[PDB]
Amino acid sequence: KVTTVVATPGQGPDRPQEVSYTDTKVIGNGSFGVVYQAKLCDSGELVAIKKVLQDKRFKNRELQIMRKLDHCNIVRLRYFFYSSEVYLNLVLDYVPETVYRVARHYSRAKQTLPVIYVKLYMYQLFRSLAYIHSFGICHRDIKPQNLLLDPDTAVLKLCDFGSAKQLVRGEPNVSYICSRYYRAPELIFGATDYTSSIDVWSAGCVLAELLLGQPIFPGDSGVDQLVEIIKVLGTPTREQIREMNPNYTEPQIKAHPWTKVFRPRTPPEAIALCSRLLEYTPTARLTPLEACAHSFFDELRDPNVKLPNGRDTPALFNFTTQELSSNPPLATILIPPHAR
Ligand SMILES: Cc1ccc([N+](=O)[O-])cc1S(=O)(=O)N(C)/N=C/c1cnc2ccc(Br)cn12
Ligand SMILES: [Cl-]
Repeated sequence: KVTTVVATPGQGPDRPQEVSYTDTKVIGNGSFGVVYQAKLCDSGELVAIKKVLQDKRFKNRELQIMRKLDHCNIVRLRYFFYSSEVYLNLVLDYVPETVYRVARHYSRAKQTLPVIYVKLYMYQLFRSLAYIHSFGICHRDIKPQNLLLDPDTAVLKLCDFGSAKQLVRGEPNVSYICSRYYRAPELIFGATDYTSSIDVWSAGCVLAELLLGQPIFPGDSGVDQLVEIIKVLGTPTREQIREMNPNYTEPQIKAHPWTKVFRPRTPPEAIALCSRLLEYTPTARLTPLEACAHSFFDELRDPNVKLPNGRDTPALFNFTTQELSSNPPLATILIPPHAR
């Protein structure tokens, strides 16, 4: 009925606090681990609790990554504790929806997700990426299930840092790492020297999916995932293949134009954004901050903009100087006059 634990706060120094929660039910049981929902006894606040098997031989990478992060578009680690063969327990802010589930309502209702929500959710995603990439943390599992929503406030929160890694040049990494559909072509090509731009490819695949109503590259297998990319982008050149994976040394299909991929209705600026994210050569793709400053998101910088339910937009321009470090002159576009 009532559970009490001695939990350590994610921020601050290691000063554990007795925490009591109740109304414990299982809301998720997957490869991510087991996830519960619960109500904190002092504030009545809803928390999600993520529980994974953790042997003491190594420090948990996800916990080490979570404790650094403090950002409004990322789910906050409130506390952590140990239980039970030993499990790590992350107590996290509860978020009631996901982009996966929302996109699916619209799709099964044969309805388009309104472009205003496409903008809000994707801007907030890119912002969360700029923040973590500024620390060299690549998420490596950007997909609709990991994008949590409050549908009343339109706030998006990136979650699950269980695949996340601080990438450092020279130290190679594994090529098979995202959800197939959202996997960057360099990864398919077996690059071990990849950058944070793999998250930007994944972001693009989410963007396109929200415009199309269905995944743009629904690969039948690990190998068919590339055949599906070839259909749209065309066959990558020798020059492009070298940039994705230099070791891959050595079939034509022509590029299908970007306008004709989407419905006639689709805003050109949305299309232009897809083309600057879903490039073959990783270094050509936009950075998360450049993406946030793309003209597709100009409506979010309009002073008059509101949500369809009547409320104001969430906090979109309260940038810290840490967030702006990668390209500070983008502040003159990212923070409009009315916000300064
Ligand atoms: C949807 C989802 C995405 C990621 C994880 N994960 O990394 O353990 C779990 C789940 S889930 O247990 O299937 N579930 C529906 N999650 C609900 C939930 C609600 N609020 C939060 C907040 C953080 C995490 Br993690 C999960 N949630
Ligand atoms: Cl102490």
